[PDB]
Amino acid sequence: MKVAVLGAAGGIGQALALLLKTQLPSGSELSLYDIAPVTPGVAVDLSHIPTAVKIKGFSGEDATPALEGADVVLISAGVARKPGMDRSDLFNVNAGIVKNLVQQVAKTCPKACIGIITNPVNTTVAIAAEVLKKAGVYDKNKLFGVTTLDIICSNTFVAELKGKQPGEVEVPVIGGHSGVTILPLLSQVPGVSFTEQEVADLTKRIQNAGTEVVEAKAGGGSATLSMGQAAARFGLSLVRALQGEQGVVECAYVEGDGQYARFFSQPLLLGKNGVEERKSIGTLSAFEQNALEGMLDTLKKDIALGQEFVNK
Amino acid sequence: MKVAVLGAAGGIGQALALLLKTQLPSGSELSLYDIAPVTPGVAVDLSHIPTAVKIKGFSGEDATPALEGADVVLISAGVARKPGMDRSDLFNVNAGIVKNLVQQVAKTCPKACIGIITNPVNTTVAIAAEVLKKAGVYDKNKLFGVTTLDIICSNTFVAELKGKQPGEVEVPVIGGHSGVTILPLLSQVPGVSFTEQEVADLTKRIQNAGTEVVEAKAGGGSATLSMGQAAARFGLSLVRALQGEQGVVECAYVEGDGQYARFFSQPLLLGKNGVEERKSIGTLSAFEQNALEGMLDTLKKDIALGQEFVNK
Ligand SMILES: NC(=O)c1ccc[n+]([C@@H]2O[C@H](COP(=O)([O-])OP(=O)(O)OC[C@H]3O[C@@H](n4cnc5c(N)ncnc54)[C@H](O)[C@@H]3O)[C@@H](O)[C@H]2O)c1
Ligand SMILES: NC(=O)c1ccc[n+]([C@@H]2O[C@H](COP(=O)([O-])OP(=O)(O)OC[C@H]3O[C@@H](n4cnc5c(N)ncnc54)[C@H](O)[C@@H]3O)[C@@H](O)[C@H]2O)c1
Repeated sequence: MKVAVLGAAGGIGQALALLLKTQLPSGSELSLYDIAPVTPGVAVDLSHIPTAVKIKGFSGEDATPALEGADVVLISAGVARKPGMDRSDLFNVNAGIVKNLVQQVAKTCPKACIGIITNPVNTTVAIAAEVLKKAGVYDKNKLFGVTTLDIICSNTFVAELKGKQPGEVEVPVIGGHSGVTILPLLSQVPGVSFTEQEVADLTKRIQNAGTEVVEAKAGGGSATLSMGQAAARFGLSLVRALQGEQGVVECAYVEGDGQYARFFSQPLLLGKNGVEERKSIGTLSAFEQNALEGMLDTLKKDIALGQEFVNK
Repeated sequence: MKVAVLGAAGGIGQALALLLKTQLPSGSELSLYDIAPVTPGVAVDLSHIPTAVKIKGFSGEDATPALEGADVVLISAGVARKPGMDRSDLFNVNAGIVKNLVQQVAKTCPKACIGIITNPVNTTVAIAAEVLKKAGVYDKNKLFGVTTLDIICSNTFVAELKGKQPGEVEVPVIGGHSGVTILPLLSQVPGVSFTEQEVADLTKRIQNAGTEVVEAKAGGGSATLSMGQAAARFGLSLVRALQGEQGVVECAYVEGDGQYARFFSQPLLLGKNGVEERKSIGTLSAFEQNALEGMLDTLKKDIALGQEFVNK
C-alpha cells in the first residue's frame, strides 16, 4: 500500500504527510514529492517518528520516483496566494501544474486512485480527466476531487448549533466545491431538526467557511491545517477501501451520470477499484432543490472552463 | 483542562496545535498565542475540525487572554534560524523571548505546568526557573524542558537496527538536550544487547538526529514535524497525569537533587501537581557512566549561562 503526495512541502502537504505517517496502517509506504528543495528533508523529519510506515522525499522536475508503484496519489500542489496575482492568475498557474502532474501520473502509475485537492477543484478534476483520456488511461472510478473539507466543517457547525457530539454528526454534502456549488443536505441529518432560518444561516456559513479562514489569517493564507485533516480522512478511507474493507462511504467529486453536471459530488461506495457505486443523493427539501437548480449553471461553467483548458 | 501554546504559528507550533486539536480529551480547551498576526486565523482554521476541543487564537504583545485559566503552557516560540545570525545571536534572541513569556506566565497563570520547547533547552529552562523565582511563584515540580524528541528518535533508530517494531521500543534518555549531554541508556533497552561499536554509533547518531534533518533541507529548515509529534506526546502525558491518570512516566529536563547537576533529564512519574516522583536512572553501563561524567561540566555551564542571563 503505497501513497504518494504531490506538493508535500506545502502547508497542506506537511500537515497531511504528518497525519498520514502516524495513521496509515503498518507496512504502508509514503512518498513525498515537491519541486521545493526542502522536500527530501521533510521526509527525514518525518522518518524520526516511530511508526511502521516507510517514507521518502524527492525534489526535481521529475516525480517518477515518487509515483512508481503508487496505489494512491494525492495532489495538493499548486498555489494558495501570491502578491500580484488575481483570481485569473491563480487558475492560470494551478491548471498548468495539475496538467503536468496528472500527466506524469498517467505515464507512471495509471492504475492509482487520484485524489485532487488543488483548487479550483470543480475545474481541476476536469483538466485531470481530460489529460487522462488523451493518454488512454482514464478510469472515472479512480479520479476524485477531494471535497471532504466541506463535510467536516458542516459536521462541526451542525454539532455546535444543535449541541451534539462533534464526532456523531455526518452531514452529506453534494454539488461542487466553491461558494454556491457547495450544498449541505441538512435535511438528511438524523436526529436534528432545522429551522428554515438555520438552514439559511448554516448553509451560508458552510459555503463561506474557507473565506472565513482567509480573513482571519489576514491575508496570511487559507485553510491548511483543517484541509490537511480533511485530506487525511479521505486518504485513509481510500486505503481502507482499497484493502477490502466494507461499507466505506465518502462524498467526493467524480464523473457520474451527467444528470446534473458531468462531474458531481455525491455519496460514493468505495472498493478495491476506487468508486464501486455512485449512490443516490436521496430526498431533498424545497430549499435543497432550489439551491441545486440555481447552481447547475455555475458548476457547468467551471467544468467547461476545465475541458477547454486541455482540448483548447 | 486548558492548554496554552505560545508560538503557535511557527513550524513546530502549527503541527503541535493540529495534533492537540484532534487528540486532547473531550471537553479540553486549547488557546494559541503568537506575535504573528495570522495566529487567530490558525485557530479558526483548526476550529473547523469536528473534535470536542474548544480553540481560540491570539496575537499582539499580551499573552494574557491566552494564559487566563491555563493548566498547561507549552512554549515553542523563538527563532530556529535567520540569515545573518550565528550561534550567540540565536541564543540572545531565544533567551529574551523565554524571559518575556515566562514573566507573563508568572503573572497570569502561576500554577500551570510549564513545558519549554525553545532551544537551547539546557539553558532556557534555567532562565524560566529564575524568572519564576524572582516573581516568587516557582515550583520546581511544574517546570519541564521537553526532551521527548530525543526519545522517539532513539526508539526509531533502535528498532530499525535490531529489527523490532517501531512502537514496541522505549529507550530512556537522560542528561541534557544537546550534543554530548544527550545520553541514551541503550543498556536498559530490554531484550537487546549492543556492541561497543553499535552503542558508539547509535549514541552519536541520536545526538546528531537534528543536524541530520537540517542537512537534508539544504540548510534551510529544521526538524519541525517530528518535534510537534514529540511535544504532542509530552503534552498528552501531562494532561493525562493532571486528570489523575496513574503510571504516566516521561523523561524530562527538570530540577531535582544536584546529584549530577541542578537540572537533569531523567524518567519522571507525572501526577496531579506536575512531577510527583523523580525515578532513579538505575544501572549504567561502563560506556554510559563514562559518557555521563564526561559531559557534566558542559551541562553545568549551559545552566550557569541561563542563570547569569536573568541578572544583568
Ligand atoms: N479542496 C479543498 O478543500 C482545499 C482547501 C484549501 C486549499 N486548497 C488548494 O490546495 C492547494 C494547496 O495550497 P497550500 O496552502 O498547501 O499552498 P502552499 O503554497 O503552502 O503549498 C503548495 C505547494 O505546492 C508546491 N508546488 C508548486 N508547484 C509544484 C509543482 N509543479 N509540482 C509539485 N509541487 C509543486 C509548492 O512548492 C508548495 O510547497 C491550493 O491550490 C489551494 O487553493 C484546497
Ligand atoms: N526542544 C526541542 O527538542 C526542539 C527541537 C527543534 C527546535 N526547537 C526550538 O523550538 C523553537 C521553535 O522553532 P520553529 O521551527 O517553530 O520556528 P519558527 O520560526 O517556525 O516558529 C517560531 C515562532 O515563534 C514566534 N515568536 C517569536 N518571538 C515571539 C515572542 N516574543 N512571543 C511569541 N511568539 C514569538 C514566531 O512568530 C514564530 O511563529 C525554536 O527556538 C527551536 O530552536 C526545540
